[PDB]
Amino acid sequence: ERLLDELTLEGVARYMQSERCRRVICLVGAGISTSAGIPDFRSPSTGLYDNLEKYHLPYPEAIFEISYFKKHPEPFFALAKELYPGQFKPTICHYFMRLLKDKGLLLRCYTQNIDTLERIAGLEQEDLVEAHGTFYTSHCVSASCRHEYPLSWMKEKIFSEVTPKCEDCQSLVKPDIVFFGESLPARFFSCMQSDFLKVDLLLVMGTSLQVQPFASLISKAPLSTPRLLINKEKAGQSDPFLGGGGMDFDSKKAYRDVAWLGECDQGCLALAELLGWKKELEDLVRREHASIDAQ
Ligand SMILES: Cc1c(F)cccc1CN1CCC[C@@H](Cc2nc(-c3ccc(NC(=O)c4ccc(Cl)cc4)cc3)no2)C1
Ligand SMILES: [Zn+2]
Repeated sequence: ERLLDELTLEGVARYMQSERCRRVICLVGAGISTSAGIPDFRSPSTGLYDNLEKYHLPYPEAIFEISYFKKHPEPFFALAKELYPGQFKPTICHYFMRLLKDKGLLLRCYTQNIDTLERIAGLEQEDLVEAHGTFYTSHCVSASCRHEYPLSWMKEKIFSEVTPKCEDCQSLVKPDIVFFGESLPARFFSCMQSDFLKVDLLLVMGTSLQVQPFASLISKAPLSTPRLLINKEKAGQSDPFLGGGGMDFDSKKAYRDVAWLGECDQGCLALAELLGWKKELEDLVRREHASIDAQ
């Protein structure tokens, strides 16, 4: 009747080491980076849209709006300096998906985060769908130029409080995050159309599944595909206030969805431990953290 022998983390681990679990898709959000020191810029405890009074924005979201940025880029870049992370050290959760890659299990990681930590942890561009873009690369905004700049160039401009301009054409250079007024990357839709024909397990980590169209990804899985949520709070259930592919963890009809409630790092650690990967994961994290700490 069902691919999981029980609706628990133990059931997921046994399935993961069975011949049927070949291809894993990860869907990740801000909750996998809060333990790296990166705030969830959508939680209120952060208060992003505060102290923006001096910029005289026609509305708070203008600082992330493409049309405003191209006319007045100085507020966005002042904010980017104010909130620039002190370090880019990926979490146990990020290195868990590097292990998935190493073991040939990672089909794709779809991320809502812009903080580059998936790449630092060793996921390659082919492994990634950065649904909201990334700060890792930046581009000249002129359509006839589009010169690409790395984060180290963009960092120097941001901290020196020099508005970044293209060396070839002197247009603005923008970090590759999807501003309001921009479309999600086409790669998001083309990869979704192919990847979800092939997926054996959906690993949903550190996302409340409230932002669309990212949240709708869970409904693209085949009906048999198990879905494991590792998150501080249960998420993804159908919303009774809207009257369908949502998460069913707890009903007598539940058959494939599992919720592990806690910190993402601790959940990934628990899953790795069940899989026999705990020493591999600790060795990788300790080595990569030491290398980053020594930069
Ligand atoms: C962290 C970091 C980092 F890693 C590396 C360097 C610096 C920073 C600091 N960092 C620099 C960016 C601004 C701020 C974090 C932040 N970015 C946002 C944000 C960005 C994009 C969107 N776009 C959408 O949601 C969207 C758009 C179009 C469509 Cl169709 C659908 C959705 C919304 C909010 N909010 O806060 C501080
Ligand atoms: Zn240019």
